[PDB]
Amino acid sequence: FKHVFVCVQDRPPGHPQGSCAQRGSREVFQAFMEKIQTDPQLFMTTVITPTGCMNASMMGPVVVVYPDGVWYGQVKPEDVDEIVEKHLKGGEPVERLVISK
Amino acid sequence: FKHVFVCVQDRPPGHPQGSCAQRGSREVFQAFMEKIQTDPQLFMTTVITPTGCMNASMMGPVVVVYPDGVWYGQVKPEDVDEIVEKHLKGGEPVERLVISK
Ligand code: FES
Ligand code: FES
Repeated sequence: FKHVFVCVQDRPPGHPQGSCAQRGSREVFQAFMEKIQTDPQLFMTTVITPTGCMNASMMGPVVVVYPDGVWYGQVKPEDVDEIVEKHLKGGEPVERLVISK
Repeated sequence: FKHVFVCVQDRPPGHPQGSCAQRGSREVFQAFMEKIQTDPQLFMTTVITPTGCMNASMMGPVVVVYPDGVWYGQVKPEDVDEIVEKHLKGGEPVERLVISK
């Protein structure tokens, strides 16, 4: 079982740190949701949860995978397939996007 | 390090499963936030994150603690202190409220 948390927080335009939604994170969340179901293997072992700010906004979109404890930053919708394949199915975090383990 | 996720999802009244917010979970979230921000031994090591539905709504309010992977249900605001003391600090999940590990 893996639990994927995607920050979907939006902020008003003057917020210094911006927001993950402004940086494309709702499209990230959507891309995870489109995968996790059109894939039987993902669907029965993976949960995708939208969240408010996880306090790393300037490095967003922020995606966290538990129980592994892998924090990703700068995630694009185009990166969701690699995270699904390599990490959620393969067990190997996508090193280039990691901001914390 | 502990990461607490509190479902704060609301739903319209016809939704069969209801919602964590209708079951008091925004007050649960607020209680966790107040506690962590005012406890010198948690404020540097604990994150409290609000979420959308985590697919256990009839057991709400749903609270999940990672990386432990402890799922709580039926959490009242009045139970937050016990979870903070016994689990977040003490390392012993509040057995009575656990719905999954
Ligand atoms: S808005 Fe996403 S981590 Fe702050
Ligand atoms: S509304 Fe909270 S788990 Fe579904």
